Amino acid sequence: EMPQPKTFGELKNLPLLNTDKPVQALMKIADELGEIFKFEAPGRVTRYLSSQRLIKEACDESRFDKNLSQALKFARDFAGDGLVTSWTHEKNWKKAHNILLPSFSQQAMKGYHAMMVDIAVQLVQKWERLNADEHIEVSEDMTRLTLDTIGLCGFNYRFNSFYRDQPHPFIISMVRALDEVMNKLQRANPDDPAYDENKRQFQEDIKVMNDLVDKIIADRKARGEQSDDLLTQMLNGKDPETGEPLDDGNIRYQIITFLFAGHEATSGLLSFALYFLVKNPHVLQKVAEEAARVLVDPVPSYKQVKQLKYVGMVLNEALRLWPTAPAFSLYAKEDTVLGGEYPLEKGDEVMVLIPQLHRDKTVWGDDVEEFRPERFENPSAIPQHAFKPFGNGQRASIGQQFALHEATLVLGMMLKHFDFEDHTNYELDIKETLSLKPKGFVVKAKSKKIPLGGIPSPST
Amino acid sequence: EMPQPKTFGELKNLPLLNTDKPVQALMKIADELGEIFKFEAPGRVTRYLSSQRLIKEACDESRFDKNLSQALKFARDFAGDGLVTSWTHEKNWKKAHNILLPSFSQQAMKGYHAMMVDIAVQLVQKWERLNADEHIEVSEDMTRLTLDTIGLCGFNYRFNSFYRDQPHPFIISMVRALDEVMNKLQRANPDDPAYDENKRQFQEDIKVMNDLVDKIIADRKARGEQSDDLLTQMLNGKDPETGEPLDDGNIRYQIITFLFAGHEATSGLLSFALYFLVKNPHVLQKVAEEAARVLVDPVPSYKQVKQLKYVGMVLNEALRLWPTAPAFSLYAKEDTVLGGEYPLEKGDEVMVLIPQLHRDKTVWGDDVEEFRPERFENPSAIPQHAFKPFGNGQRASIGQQFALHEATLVLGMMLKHFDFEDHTNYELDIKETLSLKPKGFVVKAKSKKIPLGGIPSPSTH
Amino acid sequence: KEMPQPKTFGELKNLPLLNTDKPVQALMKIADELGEIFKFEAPGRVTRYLSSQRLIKEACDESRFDKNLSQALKFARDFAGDGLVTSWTHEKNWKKAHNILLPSFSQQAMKGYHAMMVDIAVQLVQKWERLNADEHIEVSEDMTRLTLDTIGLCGFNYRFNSFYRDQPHPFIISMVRALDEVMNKLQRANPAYDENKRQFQEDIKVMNDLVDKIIADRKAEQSDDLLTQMLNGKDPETGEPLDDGNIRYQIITFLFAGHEATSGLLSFALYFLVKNPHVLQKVAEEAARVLVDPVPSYKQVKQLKYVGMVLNEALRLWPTAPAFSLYAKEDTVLGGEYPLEKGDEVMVLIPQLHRDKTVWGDDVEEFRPERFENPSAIPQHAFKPFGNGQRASIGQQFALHEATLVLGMMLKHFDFEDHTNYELDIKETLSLKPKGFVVKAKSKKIPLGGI
Ligand code: HEM
Ligand code: HEM
Ligand code: HEM
Repeated sequence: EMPQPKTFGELKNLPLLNTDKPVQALMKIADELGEIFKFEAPGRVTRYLSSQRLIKEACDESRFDKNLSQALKFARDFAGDGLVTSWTHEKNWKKAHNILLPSFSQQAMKGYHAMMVDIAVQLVQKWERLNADEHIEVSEDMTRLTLDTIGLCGFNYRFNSFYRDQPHPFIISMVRALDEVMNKLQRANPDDPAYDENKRQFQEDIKVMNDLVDKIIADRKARGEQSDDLLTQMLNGKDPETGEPLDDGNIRYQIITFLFAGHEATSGLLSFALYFLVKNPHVLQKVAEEAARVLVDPVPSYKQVKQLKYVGMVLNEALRLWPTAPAFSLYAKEDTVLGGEYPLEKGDEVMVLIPQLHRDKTVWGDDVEEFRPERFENPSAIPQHAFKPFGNGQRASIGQQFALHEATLVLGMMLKHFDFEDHTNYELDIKETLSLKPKGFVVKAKSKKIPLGGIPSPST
Repeated sequence: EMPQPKTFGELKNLPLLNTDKPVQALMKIADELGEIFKFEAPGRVTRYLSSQRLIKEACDESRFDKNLSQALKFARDFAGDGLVTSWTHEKNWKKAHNILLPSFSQQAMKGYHAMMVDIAVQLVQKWERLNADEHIEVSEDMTRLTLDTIGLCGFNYRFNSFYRDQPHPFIISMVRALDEVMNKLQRANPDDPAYDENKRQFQEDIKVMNDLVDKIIADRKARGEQSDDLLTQMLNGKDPETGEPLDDGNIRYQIITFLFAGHEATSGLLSFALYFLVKNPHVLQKVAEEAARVLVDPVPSYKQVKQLKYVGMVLNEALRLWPTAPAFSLYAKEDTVLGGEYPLEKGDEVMVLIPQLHRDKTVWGDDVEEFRPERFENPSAIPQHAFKPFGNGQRASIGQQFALHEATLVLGMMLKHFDFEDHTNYELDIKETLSLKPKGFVVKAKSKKIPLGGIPSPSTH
Repeated sequence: KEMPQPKTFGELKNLPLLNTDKPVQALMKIADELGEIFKFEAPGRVTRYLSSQRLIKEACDESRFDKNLSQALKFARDFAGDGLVTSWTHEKNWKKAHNILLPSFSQQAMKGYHAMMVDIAVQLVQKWERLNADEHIEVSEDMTRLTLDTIGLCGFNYRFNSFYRDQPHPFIISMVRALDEVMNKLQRANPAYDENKRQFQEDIKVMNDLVDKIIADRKAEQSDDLLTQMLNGKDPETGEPLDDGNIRYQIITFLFAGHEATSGLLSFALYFLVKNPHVLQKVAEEAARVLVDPVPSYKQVKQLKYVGMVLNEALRLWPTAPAFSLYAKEDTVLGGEYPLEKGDEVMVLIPQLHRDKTVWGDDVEEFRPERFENPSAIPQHAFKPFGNGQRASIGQQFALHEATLVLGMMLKHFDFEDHTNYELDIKETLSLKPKGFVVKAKSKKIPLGGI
């Protein structure tokens, strides 16, 4: 039968995930045990998949469907039946999926671009205005950007994260709420009243999110619709098949969903990308060279951002080593046998462990640990389902091209305007929060003295 | 601040004991961390003492009283407020203890002796009757003996375990009930539906125990009392302090208690004792000689058992290395400070780790891992609180003299009648069930062809 | 000099201290540590708990203070509405119902209730007479059967028939579950929780379904009782009767208040007797002497003086509706040292009042019905199991008559054995009841029913 990691009496495998770095623990277990292993808790079993061979079968949508893991179930407390936390079969999924998909089309992306630039220009300028002693808090600043961008592009709301030294009230609540969700996974006795304090913070944090989301609808029926964005679509889009728009309840869920999904992974990507570049200076130089070659105007155009092909590779290779939404969950639609060896009773759950897929030697070669954006040079070469940072099928990220457009534009501007220094020789430390993010990653920027508008850099 | 083993987030230390050898695990942790360490589980905290100097302070009854371990608290589900599972200040503790204590004194042993011999004879003739290729399964047989022995001596009930090749229906429930107790300890969230089958099985096995017990109690009050034994005392004895006898509810818990406590630990002792003899041939020889020197009659006399001095020393040394009831809990009566450095608030719990106390080199020498009965040649030399296989103070084992008489009788008889071969070269594997017992221990006996009670040895036909 | 106050836990304030299923007994332990008064805070609310006669005397001044709905009572409003228990003094339906309903709870009214009370009491004694020798009694379970059936019949001519059911009546499982839920709301910072409102809602429909059946069938009248008064009675002051919505509320209110506290009292009283044989001997002699006929009369029950004393003395130690709330009508100072602003709440902790030594002596924990021999020698506001003023129990005479007749009959017809050596364990459900109190009853073999 299936291998299984260390067991602990009545608790079975449960205590192994009672750590702050659970995905990383699972990665180490996949290394010991191979492509598939059973994971048991009291009353629950899942199987963890780490090989292209098996993950390919799981990605067959006639045999498997999206499952909501415990984390997604918990997240429903604030995100309800928004796109991320719905079952496929729930009415609001196909309904919302159909209405909002055109908001991440080709034509819609060109419309987000000028606003993306507005936030990116703020980041650059912040770093141009640091004093000589000061360093950069990479992950902190990348989060200021990814939020402000989804806020602005999607809902025409300005969080103004760069006008605040502490993160925005809304984003402190959201992260706390996400942390609480990570915690609930670790609680054997959630009834225990020692968690009453947590239960209270969660409920106040959810109230905060919901007050903003109400203030955002205030801005919009008040605005008199200059704007033409995701919110516009939420409110006025009618489902082709059902002919009705989303009701106000779902709309509130989707706004929250897009604010949480739209910033965190993308923020981890930028941080990791910057981390790999300082640790690989020849790769940094090749990126900086592309940025100077391509970004020849004071602000990047949409077409230019598409031309940054090597930056795209750097981003995909960062997503290869550390996908910032590192696992997703499936369930067998009907009885089925997997890999010709493992029967699954209908309803049984599997877990795609994406970092391990991306380290599967029988598809990426023996090179897997080395950061080499050049693997993505001829895309066609890479087998189907060997690379899945954005999930699978109809339940794949609706936010993919947006994330990649945002990250590419930003990273390109960064390397256009700064050289970077790993002044503390940082040792990688990966915090887990439903996402991966480097923790405590700091760098120093040396300005390349290049103007943003007509306005000169601090060469003044 | 105080040492503490590996932690697991919100589970704290709990998973370190989700093994089926938890006490042995605590011994390893003891060796790494020293004489005191803190142990946390969801919602509780105890501290594990392993040195004579700290334990000696915990055994001061003015400062510390018996605490119900998490194991005993669960045991109440079938043992109620019987003697083992009651708090000192529960009304039925003092009451039962006064009423029953004289039934367990050394004087009282003369009156159990014949019935002990009855069961011991059955063991010897079992082994006398094995075929040549067969072997003895030591723990399994010692359990048969010790259960049947307390059954008969205590309540005049014959389990007839030597008439069965798989244990009495009542035993299997009692063992399963005890396994569920073990498991209950391992759960972070009892009341999780995953455990609902376990809970329905506990209830059934508790019905089985109470079934038998109610039969006995009815058969006695109805069947007019030919015997004079524990149950007689329970039904007729009046507590001097109050003038009140025990109530039928509490009698049912007491019978269960004596059935459960009155065998497992004693069974382990004999099994370990035999193991140490077959691993130490010179000791085995000295024991076999005492046996043949002292046990001159066809069946042992009470006087004779008391003269098996070296056999006694052998048993104490087996208890020193592997005390078969290995831990007990205490709680601080008032605020106090342990060893001049550890403050304890009122009600803070400590655990005595007897296997580690019994290895405290400051108190025993460097010898500690070596099996020498001869340590016990001069009792006076052993320091106070160094040796505590039977617990402490007024909450120490009521069963002490019973156990030692049975084991002394039985081991003396085994060595008179047999030689013993470690034919598999057994590597010690210790099973844990709130007690310690050798697991998978087997030997072959070579009959000495000596008659028992006038019946020719069945190996000499 | 700040008011004493037990430990806080930040934003949850004092609330984690009452995360237990014995919260009143918890409050009692706190009043022992901090004394006659303390602040208690929870998110959004604050009271002060009063334990001394010195203060409670003042809190009972109706010109200075008025009944307050505690949080528990407020939650109860979902099913109890503006019924007599759950309504503010100033709500129109309080004084209105109060005036309409009061006469039908007078001592004179008791004569009329007596025959019905007997029909339930007889059923109790018979159940115990009809046990097989091995069997025992679950005291509080059987007392609830009696108290529920009694208010059902006296109040509404409705037969729950609880002694013909092995298991409690559907209505009363819902009611107990409704109360359990009110209890649980109390220990949540916020009432995520929508999930558990559904069960609460099913239980309230069940309660209402029965009430509506009772009211419809009565409108389509041989009976003359509470529901008759509610339906035909007019308020002298206003000249209008209660409306159908309030009547639904009053019935539910009488069913929940009319059975639980009366039941706890009877269990507690039996508990104190089996624990105090000299007192048991004494009641027994009275019951035997006064209850000369198989079926007791009103006259006879009034003559059970010592039984009455036994009941008050059990209410002293364990008053079964153990607290009530007041608010300050105007700015006032309490005890000449505690300023209170208008609107400020206090909570009378009755069990602690009842243990105040400056008023009761050093004797307070002992069970001594002879305390109540000379009732004029009891200071004012030292004894308050029935609340205070115009917002005091309308049910007080009903309960005591019912408990007096029943306890007297039990002692007439049985001897009782504390066969398990029961150790007191008190369960809270907005009330106090012994939990798992069992006894054995040896019949004195005196007939109730002919041959
Ligand atoms: C590096 C950036 C991102 C990564 C790695 C990422 C990854 C993923 C993954 C793995 C899923 C599927 C989860 C599952 O199977 O349960 C997903 C779903 C989703 N993503 Fe993202 N995402 C990113 C950026 C974004 C952005 C920027 C948005 C929105 C602006 C977004 C919105 C969503 C939504 C709405 C879904 C749910 C879609 C559905 O199942 O119908 N994502 N993403
Ligand atoms: C080698 C054999 C035995 C050992 C090592 C042993 C050990 C112990 C220990 C350590 C305790 C104290 C437990 C604690 O403090 O929580 C104890 C208590 C007890 N033992 Fe034993 N015992 C043995 C034999 C027996 C036998 C044969 C019986 C009955 C027939 C028995 C009955 C009891 C009882 C009733 C208690 C609880 C006494 C009280 O607290 O009043 N024991 N024993
Ligand atoms: C031992 C028996 C009883 C006790 C200890 C008891 C106790 C109390 C207490 C303390 C209050 C006042 C609560 C507050 O001020 O917030 C009260 C009010 C009340 N009681 Fe009782 N009671 C008993 C029996 C009964 C019975 C048998 C009934 C009905 C048949 C009843 C009906 C009521 C009602 C309706 C109120 C509220 C009336 C109003 O405030 O106008 N009680 N009771």
